Amino acid sequence: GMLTLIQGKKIVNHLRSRLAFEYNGQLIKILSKNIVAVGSLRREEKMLNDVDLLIIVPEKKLLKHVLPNIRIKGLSFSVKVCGERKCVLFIEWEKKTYQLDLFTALAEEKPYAIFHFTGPVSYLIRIRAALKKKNYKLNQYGLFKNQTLVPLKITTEKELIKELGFTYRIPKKRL
DNA sequence: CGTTCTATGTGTACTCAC
DNA sequence: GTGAGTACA
DNA sequence: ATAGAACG
Ligand SMILES: Nc1nc2c(ncn2[C@H]2C[C@H](O)[C@@H](COP(=O)(O)OP(=O)(O)OP(=O)(O)O)O2)c(=O)[nH]1
Ligand SMILES: [Mn+2]
Ligand SMILES: [Mn+2]
Repeated sequence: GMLTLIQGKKIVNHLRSRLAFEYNGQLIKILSKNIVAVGSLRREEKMLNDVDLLIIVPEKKLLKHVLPNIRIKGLSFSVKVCGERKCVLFIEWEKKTYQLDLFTALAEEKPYAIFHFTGPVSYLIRIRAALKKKNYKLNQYGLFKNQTLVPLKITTEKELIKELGFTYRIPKKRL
């Protein structure tokens, strides 16, 4: 069920105004500023296996509800797997079935989440390997030295990459 | 000593014993 | 409930 | 990125 970069962007553009979740009866819309395209789509690969969306949820209490009660106005989908942090959907788009992957992160995690979910995997592996040799650990939630969050005065992914000590490259060029 | 090749990470969701 | 183990972000 | 191993 493969698709083009253009089809990818069409769908993401369509979902951007339509994602919401049920929170104890009421239907809360997810805001565009908290929807970030990730994976191969953000890396502008000509062909994609799926669409990967990162949702930034504004508080920890809400994690229990967003993905497990995710809603998409006017589009039929089925749920393959679903937990608080990762959700996989099969959506119907123009009489065709496409795979939509949803992930979640808290605001304090945004740049780590983006850095992780942008990929590619081989780039994650090598960046992390390097940090391990200097006794740091990195993941989707933060940077670490001996079980402790390194507080970093940074907001964007670019700021994080440069803080970590690596060449910043646009997603297309990461490898 | 230099060139080149190779290997490498960290966490989530689900299922199935006991 | 906990923990082993697979599949896979 | 980086470091070890095989090769020159
Ligand atoms: N596949 C995979 N992805 C990971 C892993 N760790 C972090 N990720 C992140 C980086 C990936 O780009 C992102 C989405 O995974 P996908 O498997 O959808 O791959 P991606 O979109 O790069 O390419 P594709 O979907 O294959 O066109 O999740 C991992 O171990 N495996
Ligand atoms: Mn993908
Ligand atoms: Mn994916």
